[PDB]
Amino acid sequence: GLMQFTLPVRLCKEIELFHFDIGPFENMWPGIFVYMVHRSCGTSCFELEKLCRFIMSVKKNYRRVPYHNWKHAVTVAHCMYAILQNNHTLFTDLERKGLLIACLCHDLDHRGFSNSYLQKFDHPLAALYSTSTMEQHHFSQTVSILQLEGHNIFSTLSSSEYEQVLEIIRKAIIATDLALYFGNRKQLEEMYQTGSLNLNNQSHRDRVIGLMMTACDLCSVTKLWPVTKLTANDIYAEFWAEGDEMKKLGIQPIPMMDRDKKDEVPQGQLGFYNAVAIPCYTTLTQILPPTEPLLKACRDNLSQWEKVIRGEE
Ligand SMILES: O=c1ccn(-c2cccc(OC(F)(F)F)c2)nc1-c1ccnn1-c1ccccc1
Ligand SMILES: [Mg+2]
Ligand SMILES: [Zn+2]
Repeated sequence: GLMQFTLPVRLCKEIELFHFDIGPFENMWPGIFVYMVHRSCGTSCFELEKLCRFIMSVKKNYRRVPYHNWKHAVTVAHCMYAILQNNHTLFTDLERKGLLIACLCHDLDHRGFSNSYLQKFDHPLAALYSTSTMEQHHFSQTVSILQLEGHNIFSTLSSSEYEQVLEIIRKAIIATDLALYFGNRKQLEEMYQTGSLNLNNQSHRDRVIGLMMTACDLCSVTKLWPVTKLTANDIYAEFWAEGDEMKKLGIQPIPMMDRDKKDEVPQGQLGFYNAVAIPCYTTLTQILPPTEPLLKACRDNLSQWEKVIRGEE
């Protein structure tokens, strides 16, 4: 109860900012997370011994892939933390609890492959879940770890609250399926502009949490340029590995994933910023004005990629 986590002055200050980078020291990430959970929810909301055990089990169940790894997990959790801290009064006690957990677990057991690769490979998980295949697997993994002994960090919740919070987590994790983003943002836009968006409508909160999850998930595009630029190497390293596996199944992969088409990455990023990222953070800013820094930072990077194409780097 009286064991407050603290951080070095630079991290103490720089962690409250959206563009924070959690650094190269793996061993500090658990403490960074607990710090955020405390500041974002309360010193009280989780039992420290249970939390740490949960944190470490979740870490053990991320894999050593170039991008969809433990560092991504914590990065995504941090973006959410920022959003929650800049929208203090908008969210319930359970929402602040479940969402940070949802983000930590959102890519549990990821192997670096898209849902499509599993379909075409005919992976057994694809049999079990036709849509949002990895995301239903990520949620399922979260439930496993939650049921290990000494791991129920929600043990003080009533039966009801427990079910609510696990439903927050489930919907939140499903929403990281980007195929579902496009519709979700379309609807939030029309609801916002036609004035009908309404945060007492649970059906509407669900959608809004979905968009926050897309925002947090994509948040490497909202970092300072050198962090964004370097993360890109990792994202594309998984892509090209998948392309390879596609070619192995006798299927020319889309150029995004073809490592013989490395030269098209800059134009590919442009496309993605215009087609995906900029819309995401625009709409999110409209719904949640204080998240504007994500939009700004995203635009800055879009400009930086334009500069790559023009040979200015
Ligand atoms: O830099 C990028 C370039 C292309 N894509 C991407 C991913 C999936 C489908 C897609 O094309 C679509 F289907 F949308 F048209 C494009 N994502 C990123 C990116 C940036 C940050 N995260 N992130 C990412 C990575 C992997 C998975 C989900 C997001
Ligand atoms: Mg994912
Ligand atoms: Zn992710």
